[PDB]
Amino acid sequence: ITGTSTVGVGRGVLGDQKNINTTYSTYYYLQDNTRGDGIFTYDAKYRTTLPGSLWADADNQFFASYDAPAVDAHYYAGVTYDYYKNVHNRLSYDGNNAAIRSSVHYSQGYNNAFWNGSEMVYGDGDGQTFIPLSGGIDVVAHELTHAVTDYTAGLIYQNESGAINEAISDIFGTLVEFYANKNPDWEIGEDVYTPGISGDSLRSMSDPAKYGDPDHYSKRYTGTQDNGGVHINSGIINKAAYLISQGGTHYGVSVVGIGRDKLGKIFYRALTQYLTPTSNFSQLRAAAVQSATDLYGSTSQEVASVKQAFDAVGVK
Ligand SMILES: [Ca+2]
Ligand SMILES: [Ca+2]
Ligand SMILES: [Ca+2]
Ligand SMILES: [Ca+2]
Ligand SMILES: [Zn+2]
Repeated sequence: ITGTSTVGVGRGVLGDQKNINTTYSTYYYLQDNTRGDGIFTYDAKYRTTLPGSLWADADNQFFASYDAPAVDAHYYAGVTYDYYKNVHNRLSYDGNNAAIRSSVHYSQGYNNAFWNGSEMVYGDGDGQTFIPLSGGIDVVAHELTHAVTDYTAGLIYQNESGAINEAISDIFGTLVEFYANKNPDWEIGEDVYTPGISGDSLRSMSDPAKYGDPDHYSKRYTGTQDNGGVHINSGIINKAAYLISQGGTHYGVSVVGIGRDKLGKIFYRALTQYLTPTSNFSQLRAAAVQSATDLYGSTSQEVASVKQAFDAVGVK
């Protein structure tokens, strides 16, 4: 829409107040003209037709309960844009400031959120398993990182390459949550999963086995469910990434942690310069080792820690 850039106020899914970038033209729309070619948020009105209608509001105040998922989808897409621009010098998911579009209120009682290849889509949850999925900053950044992968390595969504694709989204989802410093941790989806149970989450990067996902290559799922285990076998790479950042001893192998910032630089370089669509876990190890070599030197502690971490999870 063509109009005047302004700032409105509202409340997200968890009840927190935040300011949001909007555009005025008769109505106030959820259109942020300050980031690249724009961030646009649409109402899918409980239907599955996409994208729906650009979100319009009469007074620039978004405190209705129906508004909450749109407030957080719009705001957290801006935070994710800021992380990639400020930390990695990348302008939007294509690297050319492509517009970011998201639709909320998709379907009825839909327990998921996803990047569909053109835009973000978020369900409201059934209220038991999930609350509106855009309330989780790690979920929003996990899904927008799929758009980055699509335009760079292009990892296919099955078998080991799909598991790498999922782990890259959990790694950067987590790094965005730390960047925003929104109560950060190494768990995924704990702000929106099971409102009635405290302390759990969908997945854990520090201890994948807590929820039954593999934390070693010898325990990898080999069947056909979940596209060859893309959400299950990502645990092996997620544990490696946690060890590289934080350190620890895992199955008797000790790793010295190098911190989150270097973890992010190593994996972003691996994703944008060395991974290909059909890379497997072994090729990811090679890409991460080469990336660390490029940035820190072949005889650095950083290269040593990457090698030890893949050794700890049995990936050679
Ligand atoms: Ca209003
Ligand atoms: Ca958290
Ligand atoms: Ca988290
Ligand atoms: Ca919970
Ligand atoms: Zn994913």
